Amino acid sequence: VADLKAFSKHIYNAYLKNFNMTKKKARSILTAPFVIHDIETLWQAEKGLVWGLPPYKEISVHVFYRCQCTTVETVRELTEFAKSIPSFSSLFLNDQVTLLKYGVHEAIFAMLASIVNKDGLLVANGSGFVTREFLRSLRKPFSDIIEPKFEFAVKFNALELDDSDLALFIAAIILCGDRPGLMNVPRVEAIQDTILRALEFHLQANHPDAQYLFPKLLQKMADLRQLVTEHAQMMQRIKKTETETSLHPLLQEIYKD
Amino acid sequence: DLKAFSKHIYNAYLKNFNMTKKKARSILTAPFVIHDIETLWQAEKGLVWGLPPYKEISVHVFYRCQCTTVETVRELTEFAKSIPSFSSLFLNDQVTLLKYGVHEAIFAMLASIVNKDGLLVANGSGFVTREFLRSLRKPFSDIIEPKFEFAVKFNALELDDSDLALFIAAIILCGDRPGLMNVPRVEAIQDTILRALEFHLQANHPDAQYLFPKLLQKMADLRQLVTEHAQMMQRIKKTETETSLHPLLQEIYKD
Ligand SMILES: O=C(Nc1ccccc1C(=O)O)c1cccc(S(=O)(=O)N2CCc3ccccc3C2)c1
Ligand SMILES: O=C(Nc1ccccc1C(=O)O)c1cccc(S(=O)(=O)N2CCc3ccccc3C2)c1
Repeated sequence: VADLKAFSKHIYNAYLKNFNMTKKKARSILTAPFVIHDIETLWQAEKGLVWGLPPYKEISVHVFYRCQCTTVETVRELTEFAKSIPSFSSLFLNDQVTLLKYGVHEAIFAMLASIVNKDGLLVANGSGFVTREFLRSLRKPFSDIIEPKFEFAVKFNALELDDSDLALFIAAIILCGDRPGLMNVPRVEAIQDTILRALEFHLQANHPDAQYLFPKLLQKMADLRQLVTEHAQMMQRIKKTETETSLHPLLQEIYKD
Repeated sequence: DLKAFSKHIYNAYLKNFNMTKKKARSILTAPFVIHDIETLWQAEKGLVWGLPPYKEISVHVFYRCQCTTVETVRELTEFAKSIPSFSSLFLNDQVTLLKYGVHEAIFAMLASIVNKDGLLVANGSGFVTREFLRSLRKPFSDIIEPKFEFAVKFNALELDDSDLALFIAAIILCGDRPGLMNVPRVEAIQDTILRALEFHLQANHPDAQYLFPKLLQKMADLRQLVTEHAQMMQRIKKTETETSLHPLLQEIYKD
């Protein structure tokens, strides 16, 4: 219980040091950003009011490129976050990459819930708010990509986790010993079990009255697996049917499996 | 900007490697001499030094080479990370560079702990004789011999630690590695290292002609060396099935 109070605080610092957008910062904004709800307001957002990119093609593809850019920026933040966990950094560099490779999207979808409400999501570091309605209005198969992440984000936010809960949840997602090609599995498993025990102790103190919060959270991790799988499946469809669209090499690398 | 860069790398080098060429040369000019089974046994029992379960002598030496190789991969990983431009690459690119670079780097650094007669082991405490390494049974005797051949020809160039620092950095930040994600960037960093190395060789070795191009040729030689090493490790994995290879080395010899 004592080594676990310490551990949790250490991770919460790695979290606060490395992510530009916390749930605390986001909730206070969501309760002014510039609302992007159509082409005119998107054009206005670009021209200064909110914001290099691959050459212009069309609006649904443009949004698709901005999602990729945001995804990459978050992979960096997550990379720096993980490295800030001493036990992570003491793994072999090839194992670090394996964990990140299979972990990042699950983590990204987990953190998305922080910047989301029923109506849309905060973009460009809180400067803008893209409406969910506008994202459904994009042509197929681009409209299909973001919609399930929303569905998930609403159900997730109902658990009312704060940044210190998320810190440990994210760390658990990344330091997960079931990843294929993992070199030193027992070690990764050991570190995970510590994170999970820490998370669980932390949930008791931080949420005294919330029942079943820990097992519900574990189920959320299973859900994120299904989410990422379904994401990968859709990116295959874009790579095949939308050959004119281009995918950032780092995402190509991740989606490869 | 190149005087600065070189000094920065020389610090990463001195901070990260336990055995420099200066430290080695002064020892090689007392370590405990391992030249046979009795002196190997004596070296183990305290006089010099977990491992995989005992099998036989040629395999034991083979396990100690693996252990040393792994420890150096760590030192090299920390060394490279100590280059800001390296650390600013994507983590998957860092791993690619290290994957294909380390063995070339290891064989380059080996020359520092080697003379005609043998090599310094266990952080300078011991000296294993070349003769004893030839005396090991096949295919284990074949593994180390070419690295020696290379190390003698290499030491003739009389490089100091500050030359090696930049040479190693060049070996690692090499943009010709397969599966490299951001090639132009890696190439840009390399060219800086190579320009630095070249400027540094003029100042550090005013009279040595053709030292820079000869060094470039040494990098091509190391490629051939590593290729031939990989080929031999395939033979041990296939014919010596009872022998075990460290998982990290299994990863590197794969592709
Ligand atoms: O909707 C989003 N962003 C935007 C939407 C509209 C306009 C601008 C942006 C932006 O973030 O710049 C948005 C943000 C964060 C996350 C997401 S997502 O739906 O979780 N995302 C992550 C993985 C991924 C990988 C490849 C392609 C698309 C995606 C989609 C969307
Ligand atoms: O000769 C050496 N080591 C020893 C030999 C005898 C006894 C002890 C040691 C020791 O290093 O402790 C030795 C040291 C450092 C390097 C080398 S090596 O020949 O460059 N080495 C590196 C790659 C590799 C990978 C897998 C298997 C073998 C090898 C061969 C040998």
